[PDB]
Amino acid sequence: DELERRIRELEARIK
Amino acid sequence: DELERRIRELEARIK
Amino acid sequence: DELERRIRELEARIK
Ligand SMILES: [Pb+2]
Repeated sequence: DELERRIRELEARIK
Repeated sequence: DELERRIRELEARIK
Repeated sequence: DELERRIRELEARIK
């Protein structure tokens, strides 16, 4: 969930 | 696998 | 570590 949380944050910004 | 897929999408959108 | 490194590169790139 830590890695997924960081991916979520990147997605929030980029996507 | 699912997280790799999402990382690939992010990378593609930067590249 | 491979996926974490790729996340780190994305985090660095958009900063
Ligand atoms: Pb890159």
